[PDB]
Amino acid sequence: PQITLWKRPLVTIRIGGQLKEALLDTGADDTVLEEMNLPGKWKPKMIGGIGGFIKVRQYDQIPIEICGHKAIGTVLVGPTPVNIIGRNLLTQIGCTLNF
Amino acid sequence: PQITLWKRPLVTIRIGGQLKEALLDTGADDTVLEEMNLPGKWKPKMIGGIGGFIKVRQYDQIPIEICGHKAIGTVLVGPTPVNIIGRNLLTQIGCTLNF
Ligand SMILES: COc1ccc(S(=O)(=O)N(CC(C)C)C[C@@H](O)[C@H](Cc2ccccc2)NC(=O)[C@@H]2CN(c3cccc(C(C)=O)c3)C(=O)O2)cc1
Repeated sequence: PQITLWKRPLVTIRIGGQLKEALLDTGADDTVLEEMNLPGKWKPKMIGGIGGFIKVRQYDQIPIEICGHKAIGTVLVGPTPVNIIGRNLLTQIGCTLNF
Repeated sequence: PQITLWKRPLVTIRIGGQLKEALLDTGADDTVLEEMNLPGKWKPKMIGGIGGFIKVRQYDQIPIEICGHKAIGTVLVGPTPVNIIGRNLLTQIGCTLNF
């Protein structure tokens, strides 16, 4: 789809058979999701944002289907204010900015 | 133009004879610029992201040129690491997300 920006670019994602809303976030290097359980090994990581730095858990090679488009990659889980899809997965689903 | 997201979507902006690089950020409701002493009236505001909140100063009707495209609207000025062009201005320069 083409998505205009008069509203937040919120889409439905499927991850581990669960549906969530997440924000398509071109200003985010990394995809960060709110607290949830995912299987497999994770590694402790810290990441910065506008308000300071937070601890997250890093899960690798996680399938997410984002508004119908399949990605498999890194998902950080932690105290993000909202589920964000970052450039690491936006590139996988072919997402570009156009004007 | 079309901007892929392999790297951060940085572009040159102009705000009164300051040229700065800024993120075209679909995950940002509002435009947030690094500390600068803009003329005119402003109001204090708090905005939240990863790590928590920062205090910003909200200026209205500020003309900003983004990649040669004209915009004018609200800009929030405060202690951000990066200049962020938010949805309030992205719409004015005709920016969409596509995949
Ligand atoms: C009301 O208007 C608002 C406008 C913008 C924000 S936001 O910036 O918190 N953020 C909102 C989002 C998290 C829901 C926009 C993101 O795109 C944000 C932009 C950004 C902020 C600070 C530094 C870089 C980018 N992105 C992020 O929070 C993360 C943080 N980040 C990053 C990467 C590397 C190093 C850093 C450092 C050193 O801070 C940050 C990154 O790539 O994405 C909040 C409110």
